[PDB]
Amino acid sequence: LQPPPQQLIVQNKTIDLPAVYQLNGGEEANPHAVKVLKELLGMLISIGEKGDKSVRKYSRQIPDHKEGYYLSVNEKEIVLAGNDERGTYYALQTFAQLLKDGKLPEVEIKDYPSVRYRGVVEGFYGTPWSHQARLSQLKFYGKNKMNTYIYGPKDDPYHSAPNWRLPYPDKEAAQLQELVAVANENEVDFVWAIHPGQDIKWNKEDRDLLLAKFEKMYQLGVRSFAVFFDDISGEGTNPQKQAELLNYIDEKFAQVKPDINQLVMCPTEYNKSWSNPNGNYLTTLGDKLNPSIQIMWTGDRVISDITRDGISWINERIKRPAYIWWNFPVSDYVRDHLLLGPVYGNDTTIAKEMSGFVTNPMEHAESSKIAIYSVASYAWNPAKYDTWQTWKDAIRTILPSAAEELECFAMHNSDLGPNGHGYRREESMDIQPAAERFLKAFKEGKNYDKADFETLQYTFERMKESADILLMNTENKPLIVEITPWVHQFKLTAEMGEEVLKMVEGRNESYFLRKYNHVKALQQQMFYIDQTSNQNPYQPGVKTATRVIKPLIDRTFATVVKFFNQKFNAHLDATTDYMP
Ligand SMILES: CC(=O)N[C@H]1/C(=N/OC(=O)Nc2ccccc2)O[C@H](CO)[C@@H](O)[C@@H]1O
Repeated sequence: LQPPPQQLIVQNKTIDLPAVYQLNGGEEANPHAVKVLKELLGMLISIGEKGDKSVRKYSRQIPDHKEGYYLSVNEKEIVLAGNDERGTYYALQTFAQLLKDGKLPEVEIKDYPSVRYRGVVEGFYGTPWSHQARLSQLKFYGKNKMNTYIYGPKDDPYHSAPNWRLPYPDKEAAQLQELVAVANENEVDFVWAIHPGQDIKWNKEDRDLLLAKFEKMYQLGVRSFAVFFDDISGEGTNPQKQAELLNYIDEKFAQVKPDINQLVMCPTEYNKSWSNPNGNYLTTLGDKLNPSIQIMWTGDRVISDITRDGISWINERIKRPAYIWWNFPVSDYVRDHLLLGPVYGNDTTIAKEMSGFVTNPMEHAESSKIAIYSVASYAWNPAKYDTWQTWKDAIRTILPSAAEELECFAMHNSDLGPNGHGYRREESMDIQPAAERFLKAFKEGKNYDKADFETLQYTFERMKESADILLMNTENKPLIVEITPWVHQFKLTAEMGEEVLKMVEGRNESYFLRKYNHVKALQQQMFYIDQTSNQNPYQPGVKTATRVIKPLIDRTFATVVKFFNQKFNAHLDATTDYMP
């Protein structure tokens, strides 16, 4: 079960789905919950929210938390009872995972989230997600009990400057409506952010243009709103004025409409390291900002994990629980890397200390679903959060037809490499022991272990199988299109590894020289891809398996060439990263 329920009691009995059933509460329960139930399928099934006639028998079982639910399956009846309408929907999300093979286990579940707001902020620089991608995301949040989507792509001119003031054109507008209607159906809060800080005038006019923009987004059906003040310059940075503006928005707008849910903001100082030692900023905000208004926070740095010391430090100042904006798996400062590793580093005991937890994803929507599924799991029930297990579960969910292959590829595409934000991740941990147990031996003339060589050749053989199976998969075509330049580079990396190992078990000079020449050419092919694919202006190219595997292959090539240049006393160039 993903996310893991707060409480679960499992009997050993399994039951069949009923061919003949009695629906009680169909006309009372959340229609988005009842339409899933009718999708999924006499015997009583009881469905509703606390207060509904149909679940009255059970109100003591339904947890007293928003988005909570009680779910029961046994011989005689099935209970799907939420504390609120969203909790009935969530009961059904859990219910659809229990049901495998037209069969259910006998179970009892009490569930609710540990964090109030959970989801995704599309808040990266680079190509905004396509519309079909966003639709896909929204159903995905639904399924994973994520209830927040903050739409705020830095590169949308109608969200950022200069045209935050201007309403969307008709087509973009109608697409934003559809999205809103899909979010609704999937129990997600579509949160429309605006980013006006860079050119805003603290006058009546601009503050009214901002309200007139919000009003227009309201007419297309938006019910939650955010105001972003990050990465801006000038008079737009004064916290008194931000507070007075957001308070104005809260009182003249959010408090005047019948149904506005979230009102969020992003401070100009949004991580410890970016907060002015000598200044007033964050405590001014915590003092002056209406208590209902959320304040976003990235950690001790732009890129960073959320610790207990870190969350306490910000909470003391903003006088409320920080709303986490977690910059992972975002890659907009390492656009030549894919970050498909597990989600970890965040303290699991601090749920009470945060209002929300959102992930800034990659411009690759589907590749992002690995972290998004994991963040969904972490924020719902952090106490039961299992990094590695959820990661594998994410992969099995995205790509069941080739899960083993995506896991292989994803294991070796996790690290960021050195970067402007100094943030790194584990990579290729499984094969690491063998890697070093080879190269430390090899370097100083010491004979390697059979089992190390074989694990490495195994590794390389498996990378190739994985890459080729992945390129040809039609179950998740959009995922495959995103990752294809890296699947190619990943394969040349494995091929180069095999050929370098053949140089080590190197039979005879001519054979040696053949492999030598094949290596130099495989490397030229990687430069070719690195210089023709993904040619963005920031970090052009395609890097893969960079933390462990490429340096193993590189360092080993230099070494065997070196040993040949002593045995036969030769000219052979010992480098690989020569440059065009
Ligand atoms: C709240 C936040 O993270 N804001 C932006 C953000 N801003 O980062 C910086 O401004 N970094 C930076 C700027 C100048 C000098 C050093 C780092 O970082 C994220 C990941 O790069 C972006 O996706 C976000 O849009």
